[PDB]
Amino acid sequence: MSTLSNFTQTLEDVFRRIFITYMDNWRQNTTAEQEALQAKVDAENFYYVILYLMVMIGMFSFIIVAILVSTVKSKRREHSNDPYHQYIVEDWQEKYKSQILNLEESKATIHENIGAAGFKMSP
Repeated sequence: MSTLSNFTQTLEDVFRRIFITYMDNWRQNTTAEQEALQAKVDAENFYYVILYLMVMIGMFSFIIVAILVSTVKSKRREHSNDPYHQYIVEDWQEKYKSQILNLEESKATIHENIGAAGFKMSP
């Protein structure tokens, strides 16, 4: 019995609220960053209109190209079979070692927190 699978279903519901809420809270603290930036606004002003055009046509062109390539490649309709880096198993054993190394680093990072107050009760 892996309660981890049953609990995962619940985590998604909370993460959903925390994510939507997390993204929401950020918008509140983000203001502070804007308040300081708004103080610098734009003395040129002319750039505000110039930059607006850059994203104007740039966005419209991106869409046209997006479908052009999608519609163009769509005519490709390819369905074959090609071998993928089969050595993915050998290269993995190399990165697999990094995990063990990271674990050691965590101990040093975890102990740091306890430094703030690592003194249970005296005997």
